[PDB]
Amino acid sequence: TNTSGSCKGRCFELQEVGPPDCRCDNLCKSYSSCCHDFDELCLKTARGWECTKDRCGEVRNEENACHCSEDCLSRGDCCTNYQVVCKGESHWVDDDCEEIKVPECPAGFVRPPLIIFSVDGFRASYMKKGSKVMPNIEKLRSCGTHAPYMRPVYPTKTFPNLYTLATGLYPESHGIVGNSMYDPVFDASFHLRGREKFNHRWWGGQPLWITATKQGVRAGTFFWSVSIPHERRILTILQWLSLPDNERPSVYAFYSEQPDFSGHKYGPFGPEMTNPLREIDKTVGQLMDGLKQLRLHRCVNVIFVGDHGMEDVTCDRTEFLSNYLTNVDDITLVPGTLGRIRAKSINNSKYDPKTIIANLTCKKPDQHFKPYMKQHLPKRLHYANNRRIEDIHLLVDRRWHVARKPLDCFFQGDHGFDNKVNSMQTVFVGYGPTFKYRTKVPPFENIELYNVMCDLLGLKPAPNNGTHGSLNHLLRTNTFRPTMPDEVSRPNYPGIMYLQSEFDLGCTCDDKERHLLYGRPAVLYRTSYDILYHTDFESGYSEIFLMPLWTSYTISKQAEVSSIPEHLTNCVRPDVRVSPGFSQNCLAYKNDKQMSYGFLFPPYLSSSPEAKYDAFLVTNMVPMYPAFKRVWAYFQRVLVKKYASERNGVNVISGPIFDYNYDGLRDTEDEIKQYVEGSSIPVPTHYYSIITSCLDFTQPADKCDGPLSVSSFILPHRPDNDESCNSSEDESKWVEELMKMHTARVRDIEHLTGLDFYRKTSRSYSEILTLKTYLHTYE
Ligand SMILES: *[C@@H]1O[C@H](CO)[C@@H](O[C@@H]2O[C@H](CO)[C@@H](O[C@@H]3O[C@H](CO[C@H]4O[C@H](CO[C@H]5O[C@H](CO)[C@@H](O)[C@H](O)[C@@H]5O[C@H]5O[C@H](CO)[C@@H](O)[C@H](O)[C@@H]5O)[C@@H](O)[C@H](O[C@H]5O[C@H](CO)[C@@H](O)[C@H](O)[C@@H]5O[C@H]5O[C@H](CO)[C@@H](O)[C@H](O)[C@@H]5O)[C@@H]4O)[C@@H](O)[C@H](O[C@H]4O[C@H](CO)[C@@H](O)[C@H](O)[C@@H]4O)[C@@H]3O)[C@H](O)[C@H]2NC(C)=O)[C@H](O)[C@H]1NC(C)=O
Ligand SMILES: CC(=O)N1CCc2nc(NC3Cc4ccccc4C3)ncc2C1
Ligand SMILES: *[C@@H]1O[C@H](CO)[C@@H](O)[C@H](O)[C@H]1NC(C)=O
Ligand SMILES: [Cl-]
Ligand SMILES: [Zn+2]
Ligand SMILES: [Zn+2]
Ligand SMILES: [Zn+2]
Repeated sequence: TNTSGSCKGRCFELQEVGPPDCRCDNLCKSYSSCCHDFDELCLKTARGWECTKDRCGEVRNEENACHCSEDCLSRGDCCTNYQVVCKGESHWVDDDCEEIKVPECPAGFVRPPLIIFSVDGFRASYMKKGSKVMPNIEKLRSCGTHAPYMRPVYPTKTFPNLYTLATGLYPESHGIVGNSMYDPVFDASFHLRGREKFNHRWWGGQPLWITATKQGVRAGTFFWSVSIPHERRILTILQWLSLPDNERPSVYAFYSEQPDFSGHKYGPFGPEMTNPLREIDKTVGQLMDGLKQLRLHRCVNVIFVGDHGMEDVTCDRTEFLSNYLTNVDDITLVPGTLGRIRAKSINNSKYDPKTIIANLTCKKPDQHFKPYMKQHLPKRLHYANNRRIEDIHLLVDRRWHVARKPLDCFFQGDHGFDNKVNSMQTVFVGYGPTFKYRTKVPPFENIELYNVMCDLLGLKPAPNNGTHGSLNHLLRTNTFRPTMPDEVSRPNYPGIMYLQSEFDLGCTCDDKERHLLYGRPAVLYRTSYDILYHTDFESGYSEIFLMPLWTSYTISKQAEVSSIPEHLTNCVRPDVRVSPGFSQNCLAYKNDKQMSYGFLFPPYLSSSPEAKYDAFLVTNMVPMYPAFKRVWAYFQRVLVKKYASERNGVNVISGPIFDYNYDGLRDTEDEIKQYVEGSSIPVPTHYYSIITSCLDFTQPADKCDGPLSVSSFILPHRPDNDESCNSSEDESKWVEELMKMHTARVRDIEHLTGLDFYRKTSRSYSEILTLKTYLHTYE
């Protein structure tokens, strides 16, 4: 810890120095390890950040913050407006857009550098609403590649999102699950302010700067000390870009605390928000003028990205737990835009999580939060598989806060809500030689950017949650060539091999090209399964799970909906293609006083009364709680036809999911913790459906030319409907709302089932990857 060393010729050095030697890098202040003369040498402020006519051609002065002398360009330390003020050049923003067909890099550069320009709390709508006061940002957006919005991860907080951006991982995977955290194993607490956040034990996965370095690509600093002004951060980046070939980094990051800091105080659209936006734009202009005078403005790839948005949240819109609970002082609450509940540690044996959940469940007619046990949270959130995530979670309504008591105005804005909320959406602009020219791309999730960033730098990405190749349509070149995964298990195609009389399943029945549009799903794990054909549907029957892994069927715009005849209500027929030993039985359901069953292919949509008998095959049967049957029957009887009629037919792929450890991955048979009473029949934790049709709705789903359109859900298989506060009413008043909350990507279903969809289409694989990452938000 020898502070007696000097920073002379070491200001913002890139090589990290360990003890005893003192540091001169930007993180030295944060770790309290700077050399005595760091602030004096490295953080000059004299005469500001802009050149003036009088300073042009000046004699170099060490005291100045930046220089206006003739040697400044070669030294890489001019003020960013030098050539404009002194050499009569124009500002980058005043030039017309010229396509960058190839990188125009100075000799010596191996690849175009990447500059990640990150802005905190920069909401998607600021692009259009603030465009008139942001001309530099408007030029980047209009002449580069932009998305109308980028979806952040849940929680829509800073640390979980910036760390997702760096790693391509969900917060539950990288460990930064919140701005405030408590690890029970460490018995320590992570906070926005404190020295505990500096410990490396909290930060999982592999961030971009580590990915780069491990592959021999030099990485600049991503985290900046708060005391370093934005102008100095920009000048430091430009100085590093002026270094010799063998020392020059290829990846850089800038960070701005704004517009977030002002957003919290004045709300997202507070009149006070114009100044911070003008400021961020001025900083962009400085970077761009700075790159132009270094002849790098047509060589560097720039990413303008946000971490989350900002909502209108006041203290009048606060919900108090003291209005629901008796023991509010006996609980710890992570409050605000989300809620995480923990018991207070000492002499609190009467603490019951079930009582806290029951007392927070549908108590006020206009209640502005909903409690959940973390494993019951919508799967799309990926917010469960981490010990730092408390079991009790409160999903708070947009514009609302949760607090313990009136004890605990100042703020007009906040963020942290569900990542599907409009106000939480952020920005994405890609500008440079590798991005497309004047191109708009569809919205995407920030988990996807890490792979793009690796691709832009020629790196092999570490394993992450992005879908590599899903964002190829953003790039002019340097595209990753994705390949479909190899199918592990081949299917069996059984014929009639069993006699009806061989089946003693305790079942009774008064029975005396079109449906698989995109090829069969590929099974990517080792298992035994049969493909079963029928007039109205096709399935992939699992011998181990004793039910289909998938069921595929097409419903045309004009399909007729029929009812289950009175005499077929309890009909279950044996399937002569599957062994009685590899079949389910009715006696297990009769003996399970809490479990009933349902069917994957809906009997309501049979093409004829004769065809309807196939829907009652024991091989189309799945276990279902009576409460869930209310949801499933309404989906099958009413909603599938509604979608077919609205989308000009639909192709449906339904099936079970098993995720007992809530890690978002397919369970192995040993991970299943519930079976139908005294049977080998596993109980699914969820049920899915993938509903596909033609993007061009003038074309029927079964005769589609061009892109596809999809919507999917992962419904929780619950023994009650406590999640839905109106569940006592008719299903037409609550089932659809439930389903919209549990909307999913095809990719989320793929991880949970070990299946690979859309293997046989007329579309490019890159386009199919984009389709698999699509989330239908209803927002
Ligand atoms: C989102 O994408 C994620 C990434 O792919 C998916 O998460 C992965 O899931 C799998 C399966 O669950 C899991 O695999 C297991 O790994 C076990 C060992 O785990 C430790 O090591 C890995 C790898 O470390 C390497 O990488 C890191 C940087 O990322 C580096 O620091 C290491 O030094 C090491 O380097 C080597 O690789 C890198 C490239 O990655 C090279 O650059 C380098 O040169 C080296 O070659 C770590 O990632 C794990 O990290 C977890 O734990 C630490 C400490 O607690 C946390 O800080 C960290 O945040 C992370 O925590 C999260 O995951 C754990 C589970 O791992 C959760 O419990 C937790 O709640 C968090 O969610 C570990 O330190 C291995 O034993 C195991 O083996 C089993 O299966 C095999 C069959 O293959 C059997 O033979 C065995 O008997 C075992 O049963 C298995 O391979 C990955 O570890 C996990 N990765 C991460 C980052 O979480 C995720 O599923 C996906 N999400 C969805 C929904 O799809
Ligand atoms: C002052 C303040 O609120 N914080 C929290 C976030 C932060 N982030 C960065 N760099 C970021 C980290 C990162 C991660 C990915 C991509 C770009 C960047 C720049 N630097 C400092 C700070 C400090
Ligand atoms: C739950 O509500 C009941 C009835 O209002 C009350 O008796 C009980 O103490 C409450 N429990 C908690 C833990 O808040
Ligand atoms: Cl938090
Ligand atoms: Zn933030
Ligand atoms: Zn904030
Ligand atoms: Zn699992």
